[PDB]
Amino acid sequence: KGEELFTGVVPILVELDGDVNGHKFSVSGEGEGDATYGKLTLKFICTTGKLPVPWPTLVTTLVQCFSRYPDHMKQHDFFKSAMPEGYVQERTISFKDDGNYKTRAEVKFEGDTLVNRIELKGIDFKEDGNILGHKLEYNYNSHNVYITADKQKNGIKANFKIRHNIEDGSVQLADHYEQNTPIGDGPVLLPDNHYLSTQSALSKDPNEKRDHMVLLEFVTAAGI
Ligand SMILES: [Mg+2]
Repeated sequence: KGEELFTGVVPILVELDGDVNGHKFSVSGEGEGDATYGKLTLKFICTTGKLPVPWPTLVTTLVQCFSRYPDHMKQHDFFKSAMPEGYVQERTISFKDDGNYKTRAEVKFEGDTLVNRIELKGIDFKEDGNILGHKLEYNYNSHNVYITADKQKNGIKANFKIRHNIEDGSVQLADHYEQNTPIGDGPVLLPDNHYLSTQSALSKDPNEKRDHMVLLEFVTAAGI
């Protein structure tokens, strides 16, 4: 079914257009995914200059179809079942004591490449907060993404809390509320409650002078 499109390495393109408090920026990413291992390897570049928010705050927005679903849980993989026509992911990301991002992403194949096209709008950020003040460490904690079915919208929802490390030892919470809805009208898999366990490693390309992020991520379904 759509899962058949993910048995090997798949090239990935990510394109993001953003506006946070009137700071306009764009990000382009390239890399590949291998759902057999739940593995993503991507490099993202800010093509407009300096990124006006910290890179870690964009990780969740910057392809859950690459999650490794164990064989015994394959009937719960909504993301691949929506392919190749794709799905639309919408999120509200609420930064505790600060502003919010609202995002819309279309995830679909363009020929044999998996594309994630994103619009991000951020409002009500504090000039001197952890986000616009760039007070977040360049690292990333492991988290669970809790998925539930939304049968009346033929899709899924997700809820989860990201904890961003602040440079003083504290934590910036980012509450995520997510909806995913198929683009096509073929049948999709509507899962039982489960989660995705995600681990992410952020690094820099030593030969790259543009503002950028190298990401290695592993995503594995569990909870059934
Ligand atoms: Mg207002």
